[PDB]
Amino acid sequence: KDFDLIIRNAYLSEKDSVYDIGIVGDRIIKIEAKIEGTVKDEIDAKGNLVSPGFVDAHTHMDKSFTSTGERLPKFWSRPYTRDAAIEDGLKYYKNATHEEIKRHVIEHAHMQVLHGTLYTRTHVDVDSVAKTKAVEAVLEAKEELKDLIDIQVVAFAQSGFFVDLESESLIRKSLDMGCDLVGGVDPATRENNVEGSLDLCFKLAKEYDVDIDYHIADIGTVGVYSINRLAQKTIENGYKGRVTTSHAWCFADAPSEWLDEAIPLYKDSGMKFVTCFSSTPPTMPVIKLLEAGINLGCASDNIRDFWVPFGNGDMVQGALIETQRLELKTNRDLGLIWKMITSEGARVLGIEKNYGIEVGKKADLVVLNSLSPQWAIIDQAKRLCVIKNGRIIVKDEVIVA
Amino acid sequence: DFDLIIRNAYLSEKDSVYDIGIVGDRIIKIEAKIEGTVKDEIDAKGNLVSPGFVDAHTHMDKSFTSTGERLPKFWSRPYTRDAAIEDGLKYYKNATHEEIKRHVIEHAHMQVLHGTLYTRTHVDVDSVAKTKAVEAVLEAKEELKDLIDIQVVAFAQSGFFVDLESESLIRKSLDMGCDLVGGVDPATRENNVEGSLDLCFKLAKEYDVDIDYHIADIGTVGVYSINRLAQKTIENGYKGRVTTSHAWCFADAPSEWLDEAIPLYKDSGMKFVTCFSSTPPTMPVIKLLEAGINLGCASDNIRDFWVPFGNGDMVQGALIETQRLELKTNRDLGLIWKMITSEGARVLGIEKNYGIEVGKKADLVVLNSLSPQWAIIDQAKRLCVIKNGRIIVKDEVIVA
Ligand SMILES: [Cl-]
Ligand SMILES: [Cl-]
Ligand SMILES: [Zn+2]
Ligand SMILES: [Zn+2]
Repeated sequence: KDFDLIIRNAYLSEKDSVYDIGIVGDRIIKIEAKIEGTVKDEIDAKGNLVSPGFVDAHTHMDKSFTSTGERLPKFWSRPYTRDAAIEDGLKYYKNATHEEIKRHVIEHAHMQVLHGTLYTRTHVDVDSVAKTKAVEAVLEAKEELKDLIDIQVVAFAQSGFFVDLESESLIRKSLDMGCDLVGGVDPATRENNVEGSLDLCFKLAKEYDVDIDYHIADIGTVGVYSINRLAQKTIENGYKGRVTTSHAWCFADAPSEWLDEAIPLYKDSGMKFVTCFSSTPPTMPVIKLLEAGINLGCASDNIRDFWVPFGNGDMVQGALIETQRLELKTNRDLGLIWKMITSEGARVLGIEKNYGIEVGKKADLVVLNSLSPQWAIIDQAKRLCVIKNGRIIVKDEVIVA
Repeated sequence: DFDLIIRNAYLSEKDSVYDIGIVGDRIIKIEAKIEGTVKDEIDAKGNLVSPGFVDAHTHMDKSFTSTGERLPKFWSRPYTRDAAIEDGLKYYKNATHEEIKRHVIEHAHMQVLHGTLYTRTHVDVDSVAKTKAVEAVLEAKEELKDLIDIQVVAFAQSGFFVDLESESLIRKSLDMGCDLVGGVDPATRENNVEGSLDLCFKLAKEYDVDIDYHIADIGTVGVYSINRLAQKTIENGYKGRVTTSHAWCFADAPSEWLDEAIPLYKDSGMKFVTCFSSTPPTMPVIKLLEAGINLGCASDNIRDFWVPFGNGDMVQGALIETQRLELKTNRDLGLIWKMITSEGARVLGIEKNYGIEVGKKADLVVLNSLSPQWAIIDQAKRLCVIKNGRIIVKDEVIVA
C-alpha cells in the first residue's frame, strides 16, 4: 500500500487550508489537497484542525499525583511557599519507593498523551534524601514510554547546591545515569550565592556536555539580576542556545526598563524561557517577549502534588488558562498562545527541525474536534485522535497503544 | 413512595455520604440508607452531588454571534466597551426574532449540560433592538422552564442619557414582564451619575422590580459610582434589592476606599457579581467574602462581540477564578465553590428554596468527582442533571 496512514480533511493553521496528509512509517510524506492512492489505515479529521504534538516544556513527573487519595487534596490546608514545599518533598522522598515514583511518572505521561502532548521535559529531584532513586525510576519509566511520548530529563538540584552539600556529587551521578540536562534553583534567595551556584552549574554541564534548565522564580530586580548573570555566563562559557530559564516571574514586577535593557542580552545569549500556566503572573509581558523575538514556551509545572494542587496535563486547557491570566481576546493573541504550546516549545526543547506538519517531518500529530487554534482554546473540545511515530496511540479518549 | 432516589451521594455541607429521596419537585429524605427500591434511581457512586450552579450574569440574547467561521468573528480588533456597543447596534439592526430565540435556547442547553439550573440574563434595550430582543428572550424563557430558571434584566445598554428613547423602551420591557432593571456606567457612559441612578430607581419603583447595574468603570470613579448607588439604595427603601455587576474598580482603587465603603454595602444589603471572563487578578474576592459581602459569579457574555470565550460551565469558571486570583488552599477553593452555588442563589433571591436539604427544591447535579475541590481541579464532566425532581441530563445528553 502506498501509505501506511492518511489523515483526511485536515485543516492546517500554518497554511490556512484543508489537506490530506499521507504518512509512511514515522514520517510525513505527502500533504496535498486530495491524496490518490491505496492506504492501510485512515482517519477523517472532517475539516477540523490537525496540529503537531503539544509541547509541555516543564513538568515534575517524579512527584506528581502525590496529593491524590482522599476526599480533599492532601497538603493544601496551608498556603504555598517554596521552602515549605521543599520540606514536604524531603519528607515524601524519605519513604517513597522506586515503583510508586515509576507509577506516578507513567500516570502523568498517559494523562499528557490523552491530551495530545507528545513531548515533555521533566525535572527530577536530586538531593540527599531522594539521592538518585527518583532519577532511576524516571529513566526506567521513560524507556517504557518511548512509543507514547518523548521525554527530556533534567537533573534538578531542588534543595540548592550550597544548602545541601551532597548535591554536586549526586547530580554528577545522575548525569552519568543519562539525564539530558542539568539545573538548579534560585541562585539568590535559595543558594545565597549567585556567582558560585551558577558557575558550578556550568561546570557540571560542560563535564557531561548537557544543556541547562534553571528554576529562577525570585521576583523583582533580584530575579532579573540573576537571569542577567546567567545569560552573561552563558556567553562566557560558549553555551549560546543551550540554556533555558524556567518561570522568570520577575519579568512581571521588575521595572519594565530592566527588561527592555536585558532583551538584547537574552537574544545575544540565545536565552530560552518557559512560563508555566499554573503560575504565569497576570502582568507577565508574554506578548511583548514574543514580539521582541524571544523564545518562550509553556508548561504544566507540577501536577497534583505539594507545590501545585491543580493539573490535567492538558496544554489546550493551559492555553485557555493563559488567555485568562493575561486577559487576551484577539485572534492574533490567541494564535501566539497556540504557538507557545507548539512550535515555541519545540524550539525550547531543541527539536524544531523535525517539528511541524510539513513534508519530511515526524508523523507526531493531534486531530482535534475544533475548527482552529482559536476555537480549540475557546471550546476546549476533547481530542479526536493522537498519532505518535505514524501510529495511532489515542482514539476516542482511550490509549490504544 | 419516592419518584426518584439518588444513591451514594457525597454532600459537602454534611461531609458524608447519603441517599436522597425525592417526590415531585422536592427533597423529602436524606438518610444514610433509604429502604426500598423505586423505578427511577441514580447512583452517584460516592461522588459529590451539588445543588444546581448559579450563573448570575449572562447575555443570552446576543450569545454565539461570534460563531460561524474558521476564526471567531469580531476579534481582529481589541475590546473596548464603546466599540462593542456599536457592534451590538449594527448586529441588532437586521437580527430576527427567531435567530435571537435560537441563540437563547442554545445558550440555555449549553448551561444545563454543565449543571447550571439558574441564570440571570440581561437583554439589550435601546433604539435599534427596541423590545425585539426582550420579546424573543421572554418567549424562549417560557419554552425553557422545565430546564432552567431565568431572570431577565431590562438593560439599557446604550445609556439612558445617551440614547434618549431608552426610558420608554425600558418601561415597555418591564410591562412585557422583565424581572429586573439596570443600566451601565453612570460616570463614563452616561456622563451623569445622580440622574442615571435616580431614573433607574424611579423605573424600578414604578414596576416594583429589583435592580442589577453594570458598573465596570475602574478606579475611584467606579467606587464612587457604587457608593452613590448604595446610598440611594437606602434612601429609596431598596435594601437587599440591588446588585452591582462587575465592580472591577475594587481591584485598582486604593484599598482604603473599599475598607470605608464595606459598612455602607452591608447597611444597604448591596449584592455583587464578578464574571470569570473578567474578574481582575487583584480583585479582593476572598476579602469581600470574609467581610460577609454577598458575591456571586457568572459567565458574562458567551461567544459574541464583547467576549469570544465561553462554555457556560461554572465549574470551568471556578478553575478560571483560582488561576486569575492565584488560589490553591482547600479553604479558598471552597469559597469559590460557594460563589458558583449558594452565593449566586442569594444574589438571585432564591436562598430559601436552595440547597441539598429536606424541604428544598430537587434541582441537583451529580458530579464525577469526589469534592468541590477535586471537581474544580479535575474538571470531570457532569454525570447527571436533575431539575424539578426530573432527570434532564444524562451522559452529556439532554434527555428532557
Ligand atoms: Cl554572588
Ligand atoms: Cl453627577
Ligand atoms: Zn518547576
Ligand atoms: Zn454584562
